[PDB]
Amino acid sequence: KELGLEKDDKDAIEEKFRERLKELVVPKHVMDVVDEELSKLGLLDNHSSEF
Amino acid sequence: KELGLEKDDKDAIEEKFRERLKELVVPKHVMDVVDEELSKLGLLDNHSSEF
Repeated sequence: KELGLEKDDKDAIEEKFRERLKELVVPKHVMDVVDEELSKLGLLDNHSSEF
Repeated sequence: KELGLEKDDKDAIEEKFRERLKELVVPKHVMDVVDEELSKLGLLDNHSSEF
């Protein structure tokens, strides 16, 4: 975990879409809406069907 | 040294999958899809129903 697998987070998915968001001027409407599901998705377990 | 045992993990399964893929030439599309899903499999528990 600390040395080998230093990954396992949505931050890869997140951050790649953020590379999109930089060019894609998202509306403030959607910068606000997105991060809520983002925070929920970060809370959720890797294996829940809800996740 | 603290693991021992055979590689009786999903990488056995990934390895049959990937040599499979080594013969047939996939589009990079399906390549990246199978790879990211492959890692997600590897995170998944060895016994979970979703696994």
